[PDB]
Amino acid sequence: IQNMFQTKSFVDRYKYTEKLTGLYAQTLVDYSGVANTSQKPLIVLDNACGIGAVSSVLNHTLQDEAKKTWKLTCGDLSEGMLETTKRRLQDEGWVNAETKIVNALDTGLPDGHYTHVFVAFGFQSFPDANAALKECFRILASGGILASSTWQNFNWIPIMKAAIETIPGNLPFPTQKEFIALHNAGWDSESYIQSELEKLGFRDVKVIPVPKETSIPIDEFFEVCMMIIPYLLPKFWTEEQRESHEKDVPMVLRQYLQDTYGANGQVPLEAVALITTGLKP
Ligand SMILES: Nc1ncnc2c1ncn2[C@@H]1O[C@H](CSCC[C@H](N)C(=O)O)[C@@H](O)[C@H]1O
Repeated sequence: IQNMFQTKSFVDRYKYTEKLTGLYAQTLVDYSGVANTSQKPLIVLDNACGIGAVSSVLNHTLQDEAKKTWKLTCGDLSEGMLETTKRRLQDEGWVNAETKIVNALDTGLPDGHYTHVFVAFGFQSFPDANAALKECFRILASGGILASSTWQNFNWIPIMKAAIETIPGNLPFPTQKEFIALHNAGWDSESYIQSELEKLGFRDVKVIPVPKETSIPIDEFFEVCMMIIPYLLPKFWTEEQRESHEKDVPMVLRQYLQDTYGANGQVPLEAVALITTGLKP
């Protein structure tokens, strides 16, 4: 049995999906205070780092003096994700950085080691977010900061649903709220997040909704859809529906996007992410 995040097909399209998660990488780094903090040296984990969105921002945002003494660990469960991150580390010239297989549910990392742990769009992807959150608390030093981003709303699932509705068969498709809660519910709620962090002993917890709007060419948006739809069909369609229609999804998506946004058009991306910070005493 495969994990979706470890398949080459998924990793290879993730650069298009990073156009969506990357909307909040600068937000998360800047809201964490890592560029202004009194903690020194910086010991940073990019947890569930993907292809390195947060790590890339950190390397472009932090002072040279701070990078002389910091250590950055880019952690992920997926060997394929880390292979891509490692190429980016080399290409962008990150300093004092390393990739490492890190299971967010059981990191193997030391108690009280990190000044900062970033979890950019990980908690709604982990099998159990609470276990991952407890690990974050364990591995942070006194005074350490957890900074996370999670989805509250976004328009791309509704766009895909509208495309799917142009197929005969009245085919099911998740709502945004269903999609974001497939693994862990609650991470679209400020009050849930605050309560969960506080129950573990985090203090000074802040949860801020941040709206973003941009646009992406239809051909790049198509790749995002193609990365996600195949993992939803076994859950939302019957076997007969898949036999009848799965092969038609690419054409339907192309046609919907061209018809709606233009043959050389741009898809509006609109989202709200919750940007959470908490302090370990
Ligand atoms: N148990 C686990 N431990 C660590 N990473 C995990 C994990 N389960 C899934 N992941 C990783 O979680 C990531 C979610 S996508 C987010 C990637 C990146 N932080 C960004 O902002 O773009 C993927 O890279 C996936 O491989």
